[PDB]
Amino acid sequence: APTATLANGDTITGLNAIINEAFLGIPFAEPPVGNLRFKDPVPYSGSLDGQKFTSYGPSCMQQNPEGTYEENLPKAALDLVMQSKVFEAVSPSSEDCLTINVVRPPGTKAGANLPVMLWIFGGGFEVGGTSTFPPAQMITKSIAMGKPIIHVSVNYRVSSWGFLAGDEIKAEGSANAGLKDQRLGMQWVADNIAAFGGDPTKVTIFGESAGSMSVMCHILWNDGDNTYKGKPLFRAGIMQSGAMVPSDAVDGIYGNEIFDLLASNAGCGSASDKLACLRGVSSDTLEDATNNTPGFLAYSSLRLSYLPRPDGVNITDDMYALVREGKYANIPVIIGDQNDEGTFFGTSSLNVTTDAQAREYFKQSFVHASDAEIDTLMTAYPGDITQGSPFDTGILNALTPQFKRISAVLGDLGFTLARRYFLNHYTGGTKYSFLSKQLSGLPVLGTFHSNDIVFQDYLLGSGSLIYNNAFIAFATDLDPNTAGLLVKWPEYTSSSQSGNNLMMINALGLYTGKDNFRTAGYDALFSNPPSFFV
Ligand SMILES: *[C@@H]1O[C@H](CO)[C@@H](O[C@@H]2O[C@H](CO)[C@@H](O)[C@H](O)[C@H]2NC(C)=O)[C@H](O)[C@H]1NC(C)=O
Ligand SMILES: *[C@@H]1O[C@H](CO)[C@@H](O)[C@H](O)[C@H]1NC(C)=O
Ligand SMILES: [Ca+2]
Ligand SMILES: [Ca+2]
Repeated sequence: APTATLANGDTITGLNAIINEAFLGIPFAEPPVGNLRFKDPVPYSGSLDGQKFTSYGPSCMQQNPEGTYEENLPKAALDLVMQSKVFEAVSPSSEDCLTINVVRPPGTKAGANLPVMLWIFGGGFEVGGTSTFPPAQMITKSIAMGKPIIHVSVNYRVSSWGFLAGDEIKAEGSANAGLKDQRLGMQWVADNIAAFGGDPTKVTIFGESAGSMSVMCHILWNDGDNTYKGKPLFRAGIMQSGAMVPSDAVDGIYGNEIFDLLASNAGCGSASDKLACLRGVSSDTLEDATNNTPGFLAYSSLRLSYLPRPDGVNITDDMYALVREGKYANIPVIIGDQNDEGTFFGTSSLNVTTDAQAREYFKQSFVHASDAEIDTLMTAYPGDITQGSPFDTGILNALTPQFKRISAVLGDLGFTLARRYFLNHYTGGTKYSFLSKQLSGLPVLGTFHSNDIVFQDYLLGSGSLIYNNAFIAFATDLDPNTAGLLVKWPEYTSSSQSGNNLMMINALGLYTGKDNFRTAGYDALFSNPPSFFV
């Protein structure tokens, strides 16, 4: 019943879900299989005329979060689950996975010109799919608000399939394939969304964790030039936990190590051209080899095996420098964090129990940091258990004497203080920032990483006022304050500014605060950002 005629003349059919109309699994690129592996996506040439798009397609190949070259129980367990026929059935994945989904309010028609919210999922650049992020909650609230929006989500290649690095990848011009996938989908939106009822000039991009850092990368892409056919691809951005990626160049030390490890695992250790060898192995073999390189939950933790890296061509340099140098798109942005971003990742190093062990874990993780920098970091983030994350929990949550400490560091460097650095240097447009403490009191994890996804797509809570309401108002009017919340959200200018600059959330609701916590950590970390790159 729901119908749309694309830019090339094809007329497709969608599904009518009563509370919304959806067009799921629309292919936007040729399958990145065979020799197309690790390469830039090719725009989809083909006819969709007369086809129905009523279910999400498979996700791209997934990496075992507990993967590693070592052997252990968590690895063995997840693998057991991931290779199970019930899992293969409920959550299918494939290399042919580049599809896009368009969900809109019931009755939307071409020409409606509704603002568009483009969702980029986050799964540590190693797992993820669009099907696990139900848009219904957002769509319904927007209708109730009298501010209807269209929800679009794009699949992108993750892990080795989409973020392989090293000398060979660089020489070929194939760096950051997963990000290029997202870019192509954006171009697809520009060219086709009007047929669905969306306004291509009113696109807001947003994501959480890896999806949020993806949004940052898009603001920095092509030195800030975000146009396609003479027009900007998006007019605003919403970053839920995640800003710049602290990573070395694509042909740096770790990018090359991972490439070589993967090549050995796949049986390409002897190839004169390892890259062509990798395009030749079966997907089973490639999946196998990849699961034998560290996943984000393994001991390596946030020193990721696969993630966006400056290539000198589309991301021209160190991302912190691009932000200092003004090489970004000039757009209004909302960027925020969960109080305790690092607790879930801190669970990966629970065998680290003494200060000497913590120092070695940090040294091993930050190869560019000197001893003095490591010492400064360990002074800024002391052993004192009352000082770590879950923040403000006193002597509680002492899984080990270092857990709270390691959680404070990972959460700050990867997300929370990284955000402050961006905000203190970005002048491209109005800035709004939030900090959630909605789950204060939750044992072990606190207001943990990704809990926002629950209150944005699954359950209603005080946080939904921001994750749905405020975000809908921003995508519609470029000002979250049009949502009619009782607490006015103040513009953020600087972390040293006078007055409250953060929208805050607790179990009861909203209130405002200041972005002046852990200044000692900010300086330990960001005095010379590249000392802590991976
Ligand atoms: C905590 O566990 C990790 C994970 O096994 C240990 O690191 C590994 O140690 C083995 C055995 O020596 C090495 O072959 C691996 O290369 C290490 N893995 C990584 C990812 O580095 C680590 O030594 C343990 N830490 C403590 C403090 O005991
Ligand atoms: C990457 O950069 C090159 C060099 O400017 C440019 O021609 C190319 O169009 C860019 N790719 C994308 C996806 O923007
Ligand atoms: Ca090499
Ligand atoms: Ca500029």
